[PDB]
Amino acid sequence: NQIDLNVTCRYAGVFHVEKNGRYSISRTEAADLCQAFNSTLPTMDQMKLALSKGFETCRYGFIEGNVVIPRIHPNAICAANHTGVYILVTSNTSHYDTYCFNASAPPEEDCTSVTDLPNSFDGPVTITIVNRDGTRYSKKGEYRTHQEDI
Ligand SMILES: COC(=O)CCN1CCc2cccc(N)c2C1
Repeated sequence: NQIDLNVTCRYAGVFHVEKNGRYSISRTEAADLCQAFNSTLPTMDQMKLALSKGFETCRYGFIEGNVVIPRIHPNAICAANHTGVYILVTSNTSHYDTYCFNASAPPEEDCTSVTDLPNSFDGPVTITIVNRDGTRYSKKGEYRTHQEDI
């Protein structure tokens, strides 16, 4: 009963989270996951500011209202070579990564590790935060509030 959460640097408070390193988060689970980080789904405006500070990924993830990929550099295999906040238009499927927004983070790039999941609740799951530099933090808990997600 274990979940890995792979997290990025924060850019103007915005970061990316993947669950178990594969697209596997629903819209409801995404909201709950950000809540566990004392964060919210980003607005489009928040994501655009993050992009302007250096944020890009090669992964679809939820924001408020849409599923997006922030892109700075054109890459043929990431968002069909687009730059900017690329919006997913057409998909059959419902499970992606998520973005989250923490208002208390620094205003620009923060590439320090994440060392806490401050708002997880009591539960039986071993939840491990995995940073890109390999640094890990684990705790026993839960964050999913919808049964359909469990
Ligand atoms: C930003 O989305 C990605 O970089 C997907 C690739 N995964 C690769 C695996 C991994 C492991 C720990 C932390 C992070 N951020 C990642 C990112």
